[PDB]
Amino acid sequence: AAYATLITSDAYVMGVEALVYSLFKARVAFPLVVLHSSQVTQPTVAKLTRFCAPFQSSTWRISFRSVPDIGISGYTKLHIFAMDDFEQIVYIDADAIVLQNVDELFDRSTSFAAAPDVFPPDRFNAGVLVIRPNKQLFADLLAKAKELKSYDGGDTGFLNAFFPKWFESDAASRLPFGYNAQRTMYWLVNGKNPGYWNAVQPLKILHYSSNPKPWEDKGDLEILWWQMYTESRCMSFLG
Amino acid sequence: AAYATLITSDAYVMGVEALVYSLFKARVAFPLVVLHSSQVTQPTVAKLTRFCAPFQSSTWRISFRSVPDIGISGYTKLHIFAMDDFEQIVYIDADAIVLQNVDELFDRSTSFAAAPDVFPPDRFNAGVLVIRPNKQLFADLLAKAKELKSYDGGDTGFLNAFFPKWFESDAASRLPFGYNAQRTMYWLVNGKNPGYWNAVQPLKILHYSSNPKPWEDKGDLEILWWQMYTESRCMSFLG
Ligand SMILES: O=c1ccn([C@@H]2O[C@H](COP(=O)(O)OP(=O)(O)O)[C@@H](O)[C@H]2O)c(=O)[nH]1
Ligand SMILES: O=c1ccn([C@@H]2O[C@H](COP(=O)(O)OP(=O)(O)O)[C@@H](O)[C@H]2O)c(=O)[nH]1
Ligand SMILES: [Mn+2]
Ligand SMILES: [Mn+2]
Repeated sequence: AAYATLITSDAYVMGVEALVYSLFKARVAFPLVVLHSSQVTQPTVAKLTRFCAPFQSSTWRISFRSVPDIGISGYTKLHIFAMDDFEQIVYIDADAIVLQNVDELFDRSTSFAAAPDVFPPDRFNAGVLVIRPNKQLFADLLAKAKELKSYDGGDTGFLNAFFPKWFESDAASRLPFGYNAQRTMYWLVNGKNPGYWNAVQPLKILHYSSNPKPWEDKGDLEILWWQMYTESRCMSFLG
Repeated sequence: AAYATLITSDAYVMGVEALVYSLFKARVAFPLVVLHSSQVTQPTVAKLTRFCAPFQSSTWRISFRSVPDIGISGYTKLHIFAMDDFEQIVYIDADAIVLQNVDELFDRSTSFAAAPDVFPPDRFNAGVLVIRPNKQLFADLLAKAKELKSYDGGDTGFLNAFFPKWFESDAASRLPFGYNAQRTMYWLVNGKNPGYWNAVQPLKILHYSSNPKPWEDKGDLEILWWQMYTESRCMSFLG
């Protein structure tokens, strides 16, 4: 079993670094695979590898894997379904950070789990996925990628069209929102109804969905991201 | 089995009237019980009864029931759990309208079903409830009403505290969002991402949550409510 993340542009390297360090800080008991697509330049890969080196130990491995871009690079994330050298993958977007150990996600008996999106709340968000790789399912995703329209023009819309009965699936396949707590809800509710956000307990993964990404541009959640990132740079370079 | 709605203030009488007529227009095959609490004046009850009279027939009955207010009248809705002269109740807020026949809701084998709220999407909204009445459960709701805090200060917060594992429950107990399509999502997404709202298919019950209520004060959904209400007044008085 492994955690996996994805980088398809040099500009997201700071997101990966914050995520890597948040997993290190949470003492996760499974290795991490960083997928990087063709558009990520080799110097950025080398920089990322150097940043991760001080977090490597005999008890935690961070590995790197080249993957081809999957165009609509908008579908490159589908590569997690082909990683069948692993029985189970916990995939996390590079614009998320882990606040608490989430190793229990590997205890879910399902081939596919995701957390609900906020709009609408009976569809799922594709930023956190717990999957069991299967190369035949991967092939059919690739094939259907040229047929199924996506209501958000991205991988979330496409995956919901491919798994339209996710909402009806068992509890193992539907992650609580605390495993993919999207800052878009915080932005909307914090000023008037902050109690809606405080209801999300435990809050284990923060997802910095929508734009700009925190490294691209001072809300409370963005302060938290920079706290994680700057500590990561401090510990990687000085620790 | 029956549909049920609730009025706890004279000012919501226009909401009840739009809802009653939307159920009539959808040709629902089960009767409707209108709960009215003590604060609703007798003349308003009489007006409502006269408005409903032309929709009464040998094949559809609208009945009225006095219920005592349940204070925190904020918990008066809990009275649906005591209606054990019915095996099953589909409860709908008076600020909703039915756009399509929803008689299939009575085919769900569960004691309690609700649709997800938008914030957060792993809690439920209490505006549409499919329940099997049970006077012992009612007693425990009343008892716990003096103990469990509500994260929104209302019945939705309280019922989520009472049923905190709703998200983990079976598909029968978790209604698709189309059975409680809250206009708050439309307000937020229509301008920028209208495709999120169009994903809600079928859209069977529109819930005019938040304020002001349409009869209290010209968005697209509010135009739709007034279309339903004004046709209802036309057919009740002229049809
Ligand atoms: O320019 C990009 C866009 C996407 N990604 C990767 O694809 C994931 C999904 O994209 P994104 O998080 O920006 O979408 P959102 O969550 O805002 O819908 C990102 O987290 C990254 O892992 C990336 O590396 N560079
Ligand atoms: O002043 C009121 C408040 C509530 N209600 C009844 O209680 C339900 C729930 O209240 P409301 O719909 O206003 O709450 P919201 O959906 O906006 O959270 C209403 O639909 C009515 O059935 C009412 O009759 N008068
Ligand atoms: Mn993301
Ligand atoms: Mn309501």
